[PDB]
Amino acid sequence: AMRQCAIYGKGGIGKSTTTQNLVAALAEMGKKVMIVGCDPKADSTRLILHSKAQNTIMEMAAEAGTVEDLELEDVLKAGYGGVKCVESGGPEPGVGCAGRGVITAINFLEEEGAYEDDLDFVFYDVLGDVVCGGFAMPIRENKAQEIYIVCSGEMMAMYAANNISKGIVKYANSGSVRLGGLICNSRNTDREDELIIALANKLGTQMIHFVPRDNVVQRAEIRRMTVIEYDPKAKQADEYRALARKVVDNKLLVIPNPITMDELEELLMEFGIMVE
Amino acid sequence: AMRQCAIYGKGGIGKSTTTQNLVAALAEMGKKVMIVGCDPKADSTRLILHSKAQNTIMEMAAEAGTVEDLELEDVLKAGYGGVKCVESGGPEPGVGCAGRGVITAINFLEEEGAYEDDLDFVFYDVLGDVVCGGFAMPIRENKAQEIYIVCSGEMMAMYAANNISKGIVKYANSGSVRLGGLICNSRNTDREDELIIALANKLGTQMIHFVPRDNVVQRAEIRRMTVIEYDPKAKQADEYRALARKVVDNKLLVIPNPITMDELEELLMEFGIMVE
Ligand SMILES: Nc1ncnc2c1ncn2[C@@H]1O[C@H](COP(=O)(O)OP(=O)(O)O)[C@@H](O)[C@H]1O
Ligand SMILES: Nc1ncnc2c1ncn2[C@@H]1O[C@H](COP(=O)(O)OP(=O)(O)O)[C@@H](O)[C@H]1O
Ligand SMILES: [Mg+2]
Ligand SMILES: [Mg+2]
Repeated sequence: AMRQCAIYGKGGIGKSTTTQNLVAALAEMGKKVMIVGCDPKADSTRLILHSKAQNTIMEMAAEAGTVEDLELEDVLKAGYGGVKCVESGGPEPGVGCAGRGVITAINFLEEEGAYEDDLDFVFYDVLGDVVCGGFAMPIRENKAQEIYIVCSGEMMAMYAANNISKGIVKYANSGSVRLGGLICNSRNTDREDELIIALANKLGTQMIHFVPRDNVVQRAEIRRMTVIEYDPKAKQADEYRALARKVVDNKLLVIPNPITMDELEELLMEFGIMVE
Repeated sequence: AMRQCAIYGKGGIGKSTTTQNLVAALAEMGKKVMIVGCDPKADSTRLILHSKAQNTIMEMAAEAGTVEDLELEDVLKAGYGGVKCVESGGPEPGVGCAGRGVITAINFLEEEGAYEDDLDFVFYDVLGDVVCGGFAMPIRENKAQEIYIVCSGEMMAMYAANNISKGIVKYANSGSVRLGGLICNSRNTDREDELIIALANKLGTQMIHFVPRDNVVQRAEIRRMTVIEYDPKAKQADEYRALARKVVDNKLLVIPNPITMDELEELLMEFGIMVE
């Protein structure tokens, strides 16, 4: 068995930092993991690979001729802890559908046998500001059974979590895509943990971990590493280890209950976020 | 003549707050303005209308039968300062292309004569996290000649500005869509103004205004108003008046020079943003 997990959330919320650090912690534990980057920014694997980024399947297929001319062994790259990494890529801005590369990439990985029995986890790192095209494909086509949404007390981030939840509900009649939890990536605001707990309860899920804001992240990323590798003794490293443990142990996978904008605004008002 | 302007930027960066306040300031000056919401969040006009939000063209067309059964006089709503407001709407998450409603809305407004000679400005408030489908249509189809990108010292916000700039370049062979400036919506970080000035210079544009972070925004929005209407004497009101004046006076409209990720990272390093 392997658990197929997707990390969604609005742009800049911390998807790639959280995913790569969570996955590093999983590898530290002895799990075999593959990360599939599904965001056109295409830097979802650089902290595992110690790299600027990673050349994308779309780029490599164009240089090879067709995606069929690509070999999996040429595409997947292994970094920290043996974690395997691939990037989908996507068309340039203003050219065709921004998510088109996700479809190409996931189909290529499936056809070429990338989902080997020995894997314990696959994590897709997916752009979540729109839920359509290739960005909806992991949900629509039943590729990621466990969705974890990174958010924060920011209204836009909670709105994005609600939108992603609506996409999960839309496809609940087939497949088995479920909401696994919210991950609060802290903005250092008061009662933010309570706010995301309350949001999760309304959606029917849980807040699986509160990730503190910690500058060690920036120092590790300047050096192209996860915090796990950069400073295994850092407090923030233990935070990512706690998140990884709870993901491993998680058994709550639900069809969520999306909320109204009135309910979102009520949450914000309640927890005094809108704080000096 | 009327100037057609579009405000782009990543989600949550301040597009709708900046646009509605800038437009309120323009109306305060005696300009006639229409705001066209091109973001599925569909709350781009609520501060002008004193409202929860506004029912969208997609919603209204569905209740009427077809978009042809809609009357412009039933769709456009006027609020503060006589500013006219409309929302595109869009499909629900996981259903079809998130930008499809923008195309329907802009074509409807054009066909039904919404662009009356008496208008001085039209502002489109456009989702900018992907540059495709209906979200690219104001650039691709030459609807907004002046693009202003709201950003901040956040790497994701500068990345979005660069992506939008690439879309402008892609369509520069026809039409007249140009980059008019960057608007820095402050995150209260050190040297942020200098950083966005430097980014603008690299792109070939300017930073037309630095908008401070000010809690008066939240207090005005709780009451469904712009700061301009809520507290005309607020310092932040004068900030939006300064932004509006500079937009009125702006004559620099360029085909931008998108930069590499290396250059973006260099900017971040230079201005010590990555600050305690
Ligand atoms: N917990 C954290 N503490 C400090 N900085 C963080 C944290 N999480 C994310 N960041 C920073 O926020 C920025 C965006 O995070 P990233 O994971 O790239 O977002 P996304 O992938 O959702 O667009 C990065 O500069 C990263 O260093
Ligand atoms: N200059 C500012 N000072 C204080 N709060 C701001 C400022 N600009 C935006 N905000 C707040 O940031 C949030 C997002 O702004 P909004 O304009 O809705 O973003 P977008 O339309 O780009 O998604 C809102 O809660 C708004 O009150
Ligand atoms: Mg990312
Ligand atoms: Mg908005």
